[PDB]
Amino acid sequence: DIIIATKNGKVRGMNLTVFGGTVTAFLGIPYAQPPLGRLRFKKPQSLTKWSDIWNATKYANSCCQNIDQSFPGFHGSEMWNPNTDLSEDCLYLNVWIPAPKPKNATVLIWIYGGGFQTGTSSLHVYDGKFLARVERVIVVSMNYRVGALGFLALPGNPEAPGNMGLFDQQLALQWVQKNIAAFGGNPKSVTLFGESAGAASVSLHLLSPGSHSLFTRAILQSGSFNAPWAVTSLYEARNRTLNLAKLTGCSRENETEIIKCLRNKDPQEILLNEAFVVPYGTPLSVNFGPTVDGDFLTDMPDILLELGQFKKTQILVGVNKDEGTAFLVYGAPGFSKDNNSIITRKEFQEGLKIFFPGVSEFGKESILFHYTDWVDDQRPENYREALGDVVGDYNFICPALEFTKKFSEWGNNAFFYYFEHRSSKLPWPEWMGVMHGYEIEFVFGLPLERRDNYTKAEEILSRSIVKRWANFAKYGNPNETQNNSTSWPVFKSTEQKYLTLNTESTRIMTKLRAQQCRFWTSFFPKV
Amino acid sequence: IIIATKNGKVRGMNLTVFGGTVTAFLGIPYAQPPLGRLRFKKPQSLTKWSDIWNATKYANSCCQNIDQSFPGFHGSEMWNPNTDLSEDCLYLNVWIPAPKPKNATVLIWIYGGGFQTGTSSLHVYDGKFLARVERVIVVSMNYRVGALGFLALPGNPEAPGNMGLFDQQLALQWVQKNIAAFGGNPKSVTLFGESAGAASVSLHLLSPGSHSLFTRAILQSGSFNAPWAVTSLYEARNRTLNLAKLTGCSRENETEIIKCLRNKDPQEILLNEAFVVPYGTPLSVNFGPTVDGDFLTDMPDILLELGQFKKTQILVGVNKDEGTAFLVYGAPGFSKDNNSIITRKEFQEGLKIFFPGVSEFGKESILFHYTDWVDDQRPENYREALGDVVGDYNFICPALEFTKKFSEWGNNAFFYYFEHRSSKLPWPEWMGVMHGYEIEFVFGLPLERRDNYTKAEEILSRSIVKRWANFAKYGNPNETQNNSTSWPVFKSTEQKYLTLNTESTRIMTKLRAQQCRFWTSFFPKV
Ligand SMILES: *[C@@H]1O[C@H](CO[C@H]2O[C@@H](C)[C@@H](O)[C@@H](O)[C@@H]2O)[C@@H](O[C@@H]2O[C@H](CO)[C@@H](O)[C@H](O)[C@H]2NC(C)=O)[C@H](O)[C@H]1NC(C)=O
Ligand SMILES: *[C@@H]1O[C@H](CO[C@H]2O[C@@H](C)[C@@H](O)[C@@H](O)[C@@H]2O)[C@@H](O[C@@H]2O[C@H](CO)[C@@H](O)[C@H](O)[C@H]2NC(C)=O)[C@H](O)[C@H]1NC(C)=O
Ligand SMILES: *[C@@H]1O[C@H](CO)[C@@H](O[C@@H]2O[C@H](CO)[C@@H](O)[C@H](O)[C@H]2NC(C)=O)[C@H](O)[C@H]1NC(C)=O
Ligand SMILES: *[C@@H]1O[C@H](CO)[C@@H](O[C@@H]2O[C@H](CO)[C@@H](O)[C@H](O)[C@H]2NC(C)=O)[C@H](O)[C@H]1NC(C)=O
Ligand SMILES: *[C@@H]1O[C@H](CO)[C@@H](O[C@@H]2O[C@H](CO)[C@@H](O)[C@H](O)[C@H]2NC(C)=O)[C@H](O)[C@H]1NC(C)=O
Ligand SMILES: *[C@@H]1O[C@H](CO[C@H]2O[C@@H](C)[C@@H](O)[C@@H](O)[C@@H]2O)[C@@H](O)[C@H](O)[C@H]1NC(C)=O
Ligand SMILES: Cc1ccc2c(c1)sc(-c1ccc(N(C)C)cc1)[n+]2C
Ligand SMILES: Cc1ccc2c(c1)sc(-c1ccc(N(C)C)cc1)[n+]2C
Ligand SMILES: Cc1ccc2c(c1)sc(-c1ccc(N(C)C)cc1)[n+]2C
Ligand SMILES: Cc1ccc2c(c1)sc(-c1ccc(N(C)C)cc1)[n+]2C
Ligand SMILES: *[C@@H]1O[C@H](CO)[C@@H](O)[C@H](O)[C@H]1NC(C)=O
Ligand SMILES: *[C@@H]1O[C@H](CO)[C@@H](O)[C@H](O)[C@H]1NC(C)=O
Ligand SMILES: *[C@@H]1O[C@H](CO)[C@@H](O)[C@H](O)[C@H]1NC(C)=O
Ligand SMILES: *[C@@H]1O[C@H](CO)[C@@H](O)[C@H](O)[C@H]1NC(C)=O
Ligand SMILES: *[C@@H]1O[C@H](CO)[C@@H](O)[C@H](O)[C@H]1NC(C)=O
Ligand SMILES: *[C@@H]1O[C@H](CO)[C@@H](O)[C@H](O)[C@H]1NC(C)=O
Ligand SMILES: *[C@@H]1O[C@H](CO)[C@@H](O)[C@H](O)[C@H]1NC(C)=O
Ligand SMILES: [Cl-]
Ligand SMILES: [Cl-]
Repeated sequence: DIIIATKNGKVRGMNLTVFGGTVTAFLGIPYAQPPLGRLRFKKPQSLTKWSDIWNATKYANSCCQNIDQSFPGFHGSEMWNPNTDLSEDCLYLNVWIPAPKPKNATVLIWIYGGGFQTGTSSLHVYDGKFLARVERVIVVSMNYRVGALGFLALPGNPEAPGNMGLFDQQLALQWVQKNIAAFGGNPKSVTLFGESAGAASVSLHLLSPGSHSLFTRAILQSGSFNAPWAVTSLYEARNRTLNLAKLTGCSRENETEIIKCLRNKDPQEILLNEAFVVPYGTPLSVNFGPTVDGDFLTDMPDILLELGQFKKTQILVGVNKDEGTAFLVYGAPGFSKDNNSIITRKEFQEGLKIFFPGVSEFGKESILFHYTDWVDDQRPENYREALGDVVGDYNFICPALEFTKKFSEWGNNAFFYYFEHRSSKLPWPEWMGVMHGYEIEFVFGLPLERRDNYTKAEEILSRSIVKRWANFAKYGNPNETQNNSTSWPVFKSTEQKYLTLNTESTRIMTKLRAQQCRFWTSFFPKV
Repeated sequence: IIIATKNGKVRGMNLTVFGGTVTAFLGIPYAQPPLGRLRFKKPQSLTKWSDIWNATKYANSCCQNIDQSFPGFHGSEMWNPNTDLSEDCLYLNVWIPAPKPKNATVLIWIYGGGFQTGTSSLHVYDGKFLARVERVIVVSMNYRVGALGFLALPGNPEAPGNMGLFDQQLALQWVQKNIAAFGGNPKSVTLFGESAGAASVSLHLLSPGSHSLFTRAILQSGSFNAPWAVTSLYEARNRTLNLAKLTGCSRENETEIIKCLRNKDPQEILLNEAFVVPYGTPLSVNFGPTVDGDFLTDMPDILLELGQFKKTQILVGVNKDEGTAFLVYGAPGFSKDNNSIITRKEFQEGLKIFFPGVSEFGKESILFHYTDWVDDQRPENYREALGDVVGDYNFICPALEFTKKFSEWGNNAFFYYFEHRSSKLPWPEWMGVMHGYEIEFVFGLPLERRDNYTKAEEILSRSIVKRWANFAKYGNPNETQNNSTSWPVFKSTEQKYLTLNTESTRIMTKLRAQQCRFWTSFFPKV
């Protein structure tokens, strides 16, 4: 039998046979009291104890969401929808462990993305089963509340203070600090890593004083808090929740009364008016997300970073080649996953229309000018590949690079990567290229499974990425081997050296999209 | 040494040049003196004189203001007129090889000076060298500048505008009725000018009245599509009415405005030209070419795109640091005697001066486009950038943009990039290769070896002299010096140009492409 005593009681797991070895999994362990009606919107409250032996043999419920319905049956959009049944009773975590039991293993904890409006820890692509076998690490992933249930903000009010989903993540980190040693883990060798909103969440735990002693290092895949979508100001967050109050018919006059209504509305009706809280939305809009709550975040995050008020620690940051493409099929005119989606100049301007609603026409025009210096002026996809770069450069790449630059200026080693390989099984058309969120499959080592129809070169690349991610976790250095391996240098604001990741050849280069990033950091703000 | 023109006889003088001799005729009147009743009018054709005319010395320069910002300084004073100033100035010069040729091609020089100054008699325009070594006849005119040459009361024949341009055209008419008596070919005639002269040359390609009077054109650091070259009708009229108010001639109708101006002392007109436009810059042309419906039948950009111009091969070019010559005249932090390093804010102040009417975002847009340093450590960054901002916008990008459209219509276009700084140039080193300091090289001044030039400058000058002359004769500045670069032809896609310096002569593509795309595709929307 497979049992282990937690500070909250005993829990039993299951054996899995992987690559000829065995990995022990504990799926759906509760870490906080169910945030049911009274506690809804409150911070997660700590567990007491449970009866008998919890069987952690099945993924738990996903926290409440809307689902991607745009293309039914399509694996590309379906793979990101929650694969468990959805509920407010949803604060659970998973633990994968190498067998035989490790004495003092390093722990990796995954924080899923999804724009702070979706996500779950039970997707196939987040299966930690492999990482535990290949590199003998302990992998933990947790469900955190998302959407209005997770980040409704009336700061100063304990009934709905904002940043609850972040406080869900934080208490899960506290649980690992309290328990993972029983599992054979090292609570002082703990590395956070997430993608998109998960990477943004990871970046903010570096700022929050409460998380400064719950983890050792951080990995940020295609996300950082200084992205335009990550953090919303204090009073637009409140303007958002006052609007949701009316939309649901319970604008009352003193705040705790308005939460009293929202606690009695079924989770659905809250979920289907989350989208009307903003007057002018883009495909990349975060209606209810992180905010400056005065508890998790004591100031606007860009300031905290500029003043060095953060955890001093190694970080591994990176991005994909075509991060913007995934969002154009979700509103940009002329774009479809079933075309090759070659647009014309006016369709391009109508695209900026969508992604930059409140920007002046002089500002749109300057964005166009900076991305229209065609090296070859006869190729149609010029305007198609331009807007995908605009969306990706402004929302992911240039903030991630700018965050690393500012972070490295305070004396801690930073390593930047540029993921350039398109998966052989990518169900989207290839005009979308190396898409957002499609490096995760290689991070978790899915191409190591031989029965999955991945190429041999994709297994080699996945085997490499996995070794470097785990080596960064254990040692703070993303090496692969001492010999026969391209050395990954540190990112420092002068040379700005990054490492490319693909199947042809990994090599060192400098100043990633520096001519494009200069526009977004030094000219677009003044517009 | 006398020659019978169709208006009379003129006497010349023998010049001993490089051991040989060249015969010079300095100061032959090609038009009636534009005085009294004739001020502000198009040049009147001249009647014959029964005596013999003495063309033995340079004639008087046209009335103009004089650069006295740096008294004593050879660098600013070498452009001032070297003869007396007078409204009686419509004269030309002719240099001719000895032994006299009988159908040499002829090169006509149109001087620059912002349409405000200039004269044919300056040492850097001495045509005697060109006639000696390349055996070509060289002609230079004096055309009215300032308000006396370009004041425009549009539609009114008493002050129609572009009078100085008609001055040039009447000189061009003269060479065609008289250069055969000098040994010249009236049907193999090349116009070359610099700055306002090159601008003037480009507008002769558009004027139908001048289609009959030359063959090819060479345009040094100037074109009509340059921002300073042509002033709009509304601008020209406001400018004319402002000069009337300043000189006490604000009156009832236009013909009374003009009679009052005809009675003003010449200096009462030139000393008020500076106040005629409120937002003047260093490069400001107070009175210049306009669309008069006579010399220019409408707006030049139009006529160019529509294809109504003389179809012929041209030679266009610029110098590496065109804009540096103007930062000395008003840009804060600059000086002839400093090293002239400026702050970012001093740079932003300089932008305000050269771009007075542009919005704050527009200046901010210029600042960003020229702040992509290759090395940020260098303190010279902001001083070099504004010099390039002024150079690109005012000269380089217009010249390239002019050459592209012209070559499009199936004409042989040749573009050069002059990169050599004269070892004699009296301005400081930081100004680099300045506006106008390729002229002495084109006129072959380094060819006389007692003038303190480097012999590298002699080789450089003699080659420029040869290609300029061969472009005039043949329509391709080939230079027969064994192994030497084949000057190819400018074309819209590859856009190949020829470098000029003592070290070597290379061949390149798309000059200042990243910079010029800003000035042609984005800045007209700020
Ligand atoms: C979690 O575990 C068992 C389910 O079945 C497990 O039984 C273990 C003894 C072990 O062999 C494991 O491999 C196997 O999957 C539930 O056990 C209860 O108690 C006895 C123990 O053998 C079972 O026979 C009963 O069927 C079962 N239910 C009872 C007694 O009501 C255990 O309850 C389950 N936990 C929960 C919360 O359901
Ligand atoms: C057309 O001219 C007017 C007046 O021009 C005046 O400018 C002085 C510098 C001087 O030459 C004087 O003799 C002449 O009368 C211009 O109007 C001026 O515009 C500025 C704004 O740039 C105002 O601050 C002035 O008060 C105003 N003055 C007058 C008398 O109107 C005008 O700008 C100019 N250009 C146009 C109309 O396009
Ligand atoms: C697991 O490893 C950790 C460190 O990775 C051990 O804890 C500490 O080790 C470092 C020494 O480098 C120091 O901070 C302390 O000496 C240790 N902490 C203590 C003693 O509280 C930890 O001992 C290891 N655990 C096991 C079971 O091997
Ligand atoms: C990656 O590089 C680090 C650099 O030191 C290596 O770290 C050492 O790892 C051994 C375990 O093999 C430890 O006992 C040492 O204490 C570590 N040294 C330091 C300075 O941290 C690491 O081994 C390398 N990884 C691989 C796979 O070669
Ligand atoms: C121009 O304006 C003046 C303003 O007076 C007019 O000049 C008059 O001319 C007529 C006939 O030549 C005479 O009666 C007077 O000698 C002039 N006026 C005065 C006050 O002496 C002239 O007619 C105007 N021209 C026009 C309107 O075309
Ligand atoms: C790993 O090396 C492969 C070849 O083996 C190495 O052996 C060294 C001793 C030396 O002789 C070299 O010939 C080789 O580098 C090479 O073909 C692979 O590409 C390398 N693979 C990785 C992932 O680095
Ligand atoms: C209605 C609906 C359903 C699903 C859904 C959304 C909206 S929005 C979203 C999303 C994902 C990522 C991001 N960023 C990376 C900023 C923003 C939003 N999902 C997954
Ligand atoms: C209804 C709606 C509107 C927008 C929208 C979505 C759904 S979904 C989406 C998106 C969300 C997640 C992901 N990954 C995590 C790969 C990629 C794209 N956008 C931008
Ligand atoms: C007061 C004064 C005196 C002389 C003088 C000026 C002003 S301005 C000038 C001038 C020369 C060239 C140009 N461009 C070709 C742009 C514009 C102006 N000169 C020769
Ligand atoms: C008082 C004043 C103001 C402006 C100004 C001058 C004098 S002079 C000048 C200038 C004139 C001619 C030349 N060349 C012939 C090369 C170069 C620069 N600007 C632009
Ligand atoms: C699970 O772990 C290993 C798998 O090899 C084994 O020693 C142990 O007995 C297994 N327990 C089971 C299958 O109940
Ligand atoms: C792409 O598909 C959409 C929807 O079917 C359509 O509106 C658009 O015209 C298509 N693009 C092209 C180039 O056909
Ligand atoms: C022409 O020059 C001759 C040179 O001998 C001189 O005598 C004569 O005065 C000049 N012509 C006139 C009209 O003075
Ligand atoms: C002068 O030159 C032209 C060459 O283009 C020629 O037509 C003419 O016959 C030549 N000879 C003369 C005018 O005596
Ligand atoms: C350049 O000279 C000007 C005036 O002489 C002055 O304003 C400026 O400070 C000087 N800059 C130097 C000396 O660096
Ligand atoms: C050459 O140099 C000396 C002084 O340095 C000068 O006297 C001589 O006239 C110069 N040549 C000229 C000015 O043509
Ligand atoms: C230049 O071209 C003309 C005709 O195209 C020719 O007469 C001359 O010989 C050429 N230059 C040489 C051979 O250097
Ligand atoms: Cl290990
Ligand atoms: Cl320089």
